[PDB]
Amino acid sequence: KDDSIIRFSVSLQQNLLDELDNRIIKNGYSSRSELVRDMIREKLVEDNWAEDNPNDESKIAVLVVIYDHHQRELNQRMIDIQHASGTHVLCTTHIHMDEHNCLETIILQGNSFEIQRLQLEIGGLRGVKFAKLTKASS
Amino acid sequence: DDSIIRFSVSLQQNLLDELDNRIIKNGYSSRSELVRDMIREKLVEDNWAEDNPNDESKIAVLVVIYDHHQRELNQRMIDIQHASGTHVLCTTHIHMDEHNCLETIILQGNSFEIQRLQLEIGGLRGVKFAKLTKASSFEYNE
Amino acid sequence: DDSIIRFSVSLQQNLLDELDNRIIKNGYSSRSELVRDMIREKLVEDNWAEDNPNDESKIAVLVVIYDHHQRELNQRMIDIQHASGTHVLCTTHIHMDEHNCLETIILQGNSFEIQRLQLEIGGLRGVKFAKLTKASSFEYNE
Amino acid sequence: DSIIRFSVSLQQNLLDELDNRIIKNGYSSRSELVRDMIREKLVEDNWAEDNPNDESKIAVLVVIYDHHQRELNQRMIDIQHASGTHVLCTTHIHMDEHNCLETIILQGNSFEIQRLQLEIGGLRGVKFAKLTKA
DNA sequence: GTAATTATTATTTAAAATGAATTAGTGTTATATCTG
DNA sequence: CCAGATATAACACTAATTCATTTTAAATAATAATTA
Ligand SMILES: [Mg+2]
Ligand SMILES: [Mg+2]
Ligand code: NI
Ligand code: NI
Ligand code: NI
Ligand code: NI
Repeated sequence: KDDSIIRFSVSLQQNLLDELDNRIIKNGYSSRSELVRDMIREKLVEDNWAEDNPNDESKIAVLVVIYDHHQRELNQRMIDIQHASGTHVLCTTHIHMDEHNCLETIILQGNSFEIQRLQLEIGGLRGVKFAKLTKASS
Repeated sequence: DDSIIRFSVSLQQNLLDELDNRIIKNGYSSRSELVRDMIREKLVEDNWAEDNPNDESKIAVLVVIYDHHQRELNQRMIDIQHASGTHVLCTTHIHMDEHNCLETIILQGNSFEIQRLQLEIGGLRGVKFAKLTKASSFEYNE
Repeated sequence: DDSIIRFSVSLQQNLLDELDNRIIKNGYSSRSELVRDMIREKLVEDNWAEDNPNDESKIAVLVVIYDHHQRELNQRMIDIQHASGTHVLCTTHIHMDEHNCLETIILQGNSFEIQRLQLEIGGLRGVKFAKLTKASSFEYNE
Repeated sequence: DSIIRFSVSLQQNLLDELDNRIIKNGYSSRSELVRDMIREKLVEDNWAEDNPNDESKIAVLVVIYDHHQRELNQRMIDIQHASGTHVLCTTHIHMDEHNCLETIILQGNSFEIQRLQLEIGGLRGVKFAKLTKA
C-alpha cells in the first residue's frame, strides 16, 4: 500500500549510530525513525533537480567533496565516473587535508538531471564522507 | 570498540519508494551509505554551529560568479584574500563567457573570519552570486 | 595494433652504468619506462616545433608570478584570457605573500594562439615570471 | 668501457614513432639516436640536481597520465600525502579517455622539491612530467 | 487490546583476499648489417 | 667474398601484474521482541 508502515535496515559503525541517537532528544524528536524520516525528506528536497529553473538548459555547478584516499579503489571509481562524463566535468581542484582526508571541488556543466546524477553517483560512493552541490548557470 | 552494527527504520511505503527511486536507484551505492552521509551531514553543521575560535580544521569553499568587466572588482577580491587573517588555500577560476567568471575560493580558519570573507566578497558590486560550503575533516571511523 | 615488442641497444658499458645510476638515484620504475618517457618527450618537442595552426589538440600550462598590488593587472590578465582564441580550461591561483601571486593557466588550442597568450600575459607590467609548458595528449599505444 | 647490449619492452607504435626520428634528424642507427638521447637526458638531470639553495621556493609539476593504469591515481595521492606540508594543491583536467593533466603546486627547498618530483614522474603510466621552478 | 518502533537473526550481495596464469622488463646469446 | 666491427633480432629467464578464483564482510530482508 501507499500508507502502509514498512521497515528497512541500515548497516553502520557504532560511533555513527551513537552520534545519531545523541541528536534525537535535543532537537525535539520522540523516535529515531521520526528523525531519519525528516533527514530523508531533507535530502529529497535538496536533491530535487527540476523546479529550480525550467527547460533544464546547461548550467554550471560546483561539487564539494571530502573523502579518505586510503579507501580501496575509491579514486579509481571517482576518476572513472568523471571520465565517463566527459565535458560535463571542467576540472577538479584537490587539497590533501591530512592522512585520511581530501577536499575536492569538482566543476560541472550540464542539465539539472546530469548534475544531480553526478552529485549522487560520486556522493553515493563508499568512502565519500561529504558531498555538497552549489548550483549556478552556463 | 568500533564494529559494524544494524538497525531498522519504520516509515510509510511511499516515503521509502521516493527514497529508492529519486536517490538510491539514481546513482547511490546503498541505503546505508546515504544514512551514513546524512549523519555526517548533521555532524558537520554541528561543528560549524559550535562557534569556538580554537578550531581552524573547519575548511570551506566559497563559490562566486562575477563580471570581470566591473572596474576594480578583481583588484578588490584579491586584496581581500591577501589581507585575510584566514588561510586562503587557493582559487580556481573558470571563464564562463565575456561577462561571467566562476571562482571557487578554498578557505581555512575561524567561522566568523571565514563568514567575513563571504560577507565582504559577496557584498562587492558586480558579484552576482556567492555561496559558502561549510565543510570539515572526518576521523577514520566517521 | 595493441602489441608489446622488444629491441636491443648497443652502447659502452660506462654509459649504461651512469644511466642505471640515475634510474636508482631518481627512482624511475624501470629502464623501459625512462626510454618510453624520453621517446614521448621527443615526440612532444617534434609536435610543437612542427608549427602548424591546424592542430588544436595541443595542451599547455602557463606558470605566472605577479604582484596583485599592480593596478588593474588582474583585470588585464582575465581580459587577455576571455579574449583569447584558445580554450582557457581553468586557472589555479596561490596567494604566496603580500606582493606575490602564482597562477597556472591551462590552455588548449594551436601553438600560435597559446604562445600569443604567453607573449601578452608575460609582456604585462608587474609580471615577474612567465614560463610555458608545452605538453600533449598521448594515444593508448603511445 | 666495452660495448654491451640492453633490451627495452614497449608498444610497436612507440618504436615506429622512434624509428621515424632516425634519418629525419641525421642518424646512422637506432642505437645512435638512443645513446644520444641518454646522453641528452643525463646532462639536463645533472644541472637540475646541483645548485641547492635551502630557501623557500615554489614549483609547479605538470603531469600527463592514463587514468586506466590500475590505481596510478591512488599511488600519486599517497606520494603527495606522504609529504603533505609541501604540496599546496592539485588541479586536474580529464582530457580524453586515456589522458589526464595535473598541475601539482609544490613548496620547499631544492632537495625536498626534487624528492617529491621524481617520485611521481617515475611511476608507470606517467607519460609526461615537467617541473617549473621559481 | 493495536500499532509503531527497536532489536536480533537470516539471506542476499558486494568487498577483500588468495594464488595460478599471464605479461612486462632485462640479461644473454645469436644473426644481420655495416665499413673500407 | 673478405676481416673486424657494431647493430639488431631472437631467445631466455625473472620480477611484476592480471584475472578468475575463493573467502570474508557488508547491505538488506525477514522476523522477533519491545515500546508507545
Ligand atoms: Mg558516501
Ligand atoms: Mg612514467
Ligand atoms: Ni589528498
Ligand atoms: Ni574569467
Ligand atoms: Ni594572490
Ligand atoms: Ni582525468
